[PDB]
Amino acid sequence: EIDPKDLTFLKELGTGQFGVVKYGKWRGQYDVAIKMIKEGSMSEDEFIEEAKVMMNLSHEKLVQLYGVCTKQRPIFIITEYMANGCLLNYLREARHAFQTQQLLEMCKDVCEAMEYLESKQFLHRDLAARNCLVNDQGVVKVSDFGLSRYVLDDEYTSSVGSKFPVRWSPPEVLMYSKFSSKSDIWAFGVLMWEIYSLGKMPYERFTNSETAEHIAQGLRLYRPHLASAAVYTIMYSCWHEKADERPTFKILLSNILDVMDEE
Ligand SMILES: CN1CCN(C(=O)c2ccc(Nc3nc(-c4cccc(NC(=O)c5ccc(C(C)(C)C)cc5)c4)cn4ccnc34)cc2)CC1
Repeated sequence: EIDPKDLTFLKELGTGQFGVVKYGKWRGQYDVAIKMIKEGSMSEDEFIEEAKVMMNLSHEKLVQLYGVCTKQRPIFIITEYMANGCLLNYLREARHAFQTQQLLEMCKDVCEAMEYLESKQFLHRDLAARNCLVNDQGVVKVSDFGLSRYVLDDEYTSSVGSKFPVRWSPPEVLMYSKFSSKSDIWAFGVLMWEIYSLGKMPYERFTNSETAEHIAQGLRLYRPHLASAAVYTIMYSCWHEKADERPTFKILLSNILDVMDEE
């Protein structure tokens, strides 16, 4: 529990599923992002209880939760600040003129965070480039893991809703609501495709409905030009029709390090 006397609000960063997010300072010293949770957007009591568990998730490649303010409304969520913003927008800026080693490093940053979450049996459920952030040194960190469980917007939480992450979901999520470690693995493969495509929308010429149908028939995203055959094999391994045949994050991390050494 952070005392709100220790927070100063300095700039507005944007608006997300729970409303406004601000940049500010904690204890007059530390840069932070602060979500101001909009009334009616969140299942607040359930979140408040989970926040205690989320304070225990700490890894160099996960956005660090510093604390919450819950003795007031709106609730605040205070995290480490990520100065370069959303990974998706970062990938789409042509000025960065990324080398493919830098793209693989972004995939490794995410895989490390996810290997840690997997070790804690903690699902993200909305892993995608739009939910990763980039710091001032270009390191990518995974953001907002687990928060999907507290969203009160049926367009987001329903498989048939307009905001559901259809293009990052395996067939067993879309057809049966079967969520598992292996649905985050599928989404990770789509995120590597976003990275190597410099932020293209997955299945860029299809609708959400058409994507669900394409994948149910065994077809998959094509290799992005910048991906070698080895990089493509890693992302494609995440999309096996049988969930239990998809790798773990520990295996994907080993595969990525092997490609780094080879290429
Ligand atoms: C190109 N330049 C670099 C970036 N830039 C920016 O304006 C800019 C710079 C830093 C930014 N940083 C952060 N931005 C945010 C942020 C801002 C707006 C919206 C959101 N999104 C959310 O709060 C949000 C996202 C997903 C979810 C669910 C539950 C659906 C998974 C719930 C909530 C986050 C969070 N952060 C946590 C730590 N750092 C940041 C955001 C924007 C412009 C200049």
